[PDB]
Amino acid sequence: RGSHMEDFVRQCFNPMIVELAEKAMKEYGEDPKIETNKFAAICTHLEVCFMYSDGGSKHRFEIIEGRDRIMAWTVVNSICNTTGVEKPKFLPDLYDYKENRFIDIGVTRREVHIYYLEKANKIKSEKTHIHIFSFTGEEMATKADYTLDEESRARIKTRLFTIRQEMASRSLWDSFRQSE
Ligand SMILES: O=C(NCCOc1ccccc1)c1nc([C@@H]2CCCN2C(=O)CSc2ccccc2Cl)[nH]c(=O)c1O
Ligand SMILES: [Mn+2]
Ligand SMILES: [Mn+2]
Repeated sequence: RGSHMEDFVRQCFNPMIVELAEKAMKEYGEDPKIETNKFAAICTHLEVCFMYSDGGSKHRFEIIEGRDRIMAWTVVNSICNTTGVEKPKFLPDLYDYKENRFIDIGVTRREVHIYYLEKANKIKSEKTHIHIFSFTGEEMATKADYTLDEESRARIKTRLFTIRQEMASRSLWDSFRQSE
């Protein structure tokens, strides 16, 4: 069974993002052909993480999202055993070598604070920085420290709203928004 959402994802995101999202879902035992909204969300979260890491200087961020579970944890352990930073209970998305902290990036279709509360209490790791992006152009980071300059963040917000328009143009946005 082939959904309209599945074919939209493959034409909307670059193949390296799609392949990484596919491997991500399969590693956790879900199939992109059925759980299509989830497939779209993982591609989106991946692209945002990559744009985010592109916003700093050359080698400011270590990218943890997009790796297999074991090597991701391997890099985290290396980062911790070299900077003394506390070991997060859950896999973060990046490490900021400049600010010496892990970051978990969130992309939500809800209000940015409704999702922030859940992502905070769920991680409970007081050390891991949180940066939420919404599909409506709103953002929220811990301690109002948005890490990057405004221009890098604005590019992420533009892209998120483009994805929203393209889904809505294809009548997939409603099913997507009511699926989170
Ligand atoms: O790394 C993460 N999970 C580890 C990997 O998880 C799966 C779980 C099922 C399938 C594939 C990966 C992670 N997960 C969440 C949410 C809440 C915890 C589980 N989860 C979700 O399954 C929402 S779909 C999601 C999943 C990954 C990344 C981005 C998205 Cl949006 N949000 C994040 O920002 C995030 O980085
Ligand atoms: Mn992650
Ligand atoms: Mn994340």
